[PDB]
Amino acid sequence: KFRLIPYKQVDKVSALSEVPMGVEIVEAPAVWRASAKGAGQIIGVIDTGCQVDHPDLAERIIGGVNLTTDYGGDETNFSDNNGHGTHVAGTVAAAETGSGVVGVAPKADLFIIKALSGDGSGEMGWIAKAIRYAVDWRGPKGEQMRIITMSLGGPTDSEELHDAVKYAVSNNVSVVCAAGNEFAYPAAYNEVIAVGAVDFDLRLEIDIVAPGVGIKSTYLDSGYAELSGTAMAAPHVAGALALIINLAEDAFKRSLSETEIYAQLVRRATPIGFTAQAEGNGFLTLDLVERITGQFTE
Amino acid sequence: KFRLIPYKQVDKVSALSEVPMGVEIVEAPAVWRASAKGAGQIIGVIDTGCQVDHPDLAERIIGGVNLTTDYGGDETNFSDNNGHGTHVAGTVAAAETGSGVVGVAPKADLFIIKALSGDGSGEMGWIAKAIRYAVDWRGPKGEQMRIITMSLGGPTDSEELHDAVKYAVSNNVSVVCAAGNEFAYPAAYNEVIAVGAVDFDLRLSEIDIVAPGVGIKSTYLDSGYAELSGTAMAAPHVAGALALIINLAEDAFKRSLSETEIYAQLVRRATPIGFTAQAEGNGFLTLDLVERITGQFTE
Ligand code: NA
Repeated sequence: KFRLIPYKQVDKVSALSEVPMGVEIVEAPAVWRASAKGAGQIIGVIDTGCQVDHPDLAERIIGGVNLTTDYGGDETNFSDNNGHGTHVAGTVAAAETGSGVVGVAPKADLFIIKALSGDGSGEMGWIAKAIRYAVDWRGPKGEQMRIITMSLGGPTDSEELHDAVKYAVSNNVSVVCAAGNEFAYPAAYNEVIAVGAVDFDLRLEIDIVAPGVGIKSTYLDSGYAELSGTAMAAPHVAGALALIINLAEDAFKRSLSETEIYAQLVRRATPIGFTAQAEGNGFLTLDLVERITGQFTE
Repeated sequence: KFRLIPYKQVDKVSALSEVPMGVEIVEAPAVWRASAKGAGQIIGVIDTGCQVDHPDLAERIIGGVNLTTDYGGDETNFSDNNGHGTHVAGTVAAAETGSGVVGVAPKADLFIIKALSGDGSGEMGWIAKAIRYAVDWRGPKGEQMRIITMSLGGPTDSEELHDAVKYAVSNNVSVVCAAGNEFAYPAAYNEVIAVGAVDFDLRLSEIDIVAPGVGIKSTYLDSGYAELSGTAMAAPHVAGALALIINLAEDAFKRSLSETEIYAQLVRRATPIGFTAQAEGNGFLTLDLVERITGQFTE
């Protein structure tokens, strides 16, 4: 079956007051004015649920679903039973309460999808439904999700998963996945944005790399944990794309295809100097575009 | 009709011997080693023909087709009765013969598609076919085009032409296209790569990228050269660059790359100049930008 990619649980803390370095190393501040801290965008978080009422999240969350047999499965109850969904949702979109933590898109909303049970597992139908479900949800304003993220890997290349992948990518949904540690799909899907990881010193088939070592975020019981692993990189990109859609679309005065946004993600990627099989397009440096604008060698 | 995006003739010559500033201002040569100068990539030129026996091009051409009524039309006579097509061919892949002129990818091969007549006009039909021929054409060794370049337009939104554009892209073929100076289609199709123009001063006079379009010299009728200015002269620099991009990037990635990822591989080698997103899309083609940004983190 399909699982949560494995990771070290470096620390559980009760109360933090910082911008997790992951966030600011990727240069999310620099770009928050232009992207409205991501306001307007809805990241669909496909994981283990969430602490709906967690103090950093609750106001960034607009609904969700539960495709897992857990608790019921009562469709209307996706409140986390693991702490991943939480940690992840927090990296993508923790708000500026003047407290705790704040993620890459402290303004993008979240739609919580729980296709993963408390042990971490999921059946593949649950995850293919997770993605399809991402695509089709429209809120009260008919508002829509354009970004989807998972930190899961399956060995079983099924058609059904792929039909959904292409279905999501076919309608302007960016689908973001952490690149496995066996743990291959959906990440080995060429249409998916596959994220691998580096630490803060920028040491380590993928598209980009983002931070994954010693990253703090939300955890269960209004808690906080610090996680090291390959699954922690992806959520930084999901967040990032939220700020990329706002800032791109504003610039081109026009809506953009996800192929055009994939473009836009990868140009906010600086290479580190490992070859491209090792680092894809590079490290996510959000502000790259401004730094290089006026620049030519004579 | 669909037609050549109008443009200026400046000079005709018989003798030139230079690397055109377009070629190196775009930084082809600084990425030739890594790219093998496009070796093994084929660009299909959908235009007015080409002069297959031209000294700078002969060795770059592999085949072509004529889908026009000119010359019979004997499908096997994709020669050029305008001059524009020979010019385009030139900027894409003119060869290094140590004289005359040299293109952006001097080791890419060129498959020539006449879909335009002497006066630069062709029929809405001829281009939709041109695009499917370029997609479906395989070689003696089953080799193919990953690149299509046209620098024509037409006022009509037909599903036939939009289907062909869709068909290329979904089969990993990059549609490169001069955007407009009435000439709205293909360039206005979201899935195409629209190329505006800037001059050598990186000035200008719905786009993805921009390249040089002012006073660009290239091959031209009768084994000669000519200097042309206009939006349509930008495009071939992009078409020839993607040859180099596919090569270097697939080789640094160790993996085949789809057109989508090839498109991104192109945008990320565009330097904004300071103009608006609408005036310059992602910016001017600077092929070497990645190596230049490679180590560069802030603090
Ligand atoms: Na907060």
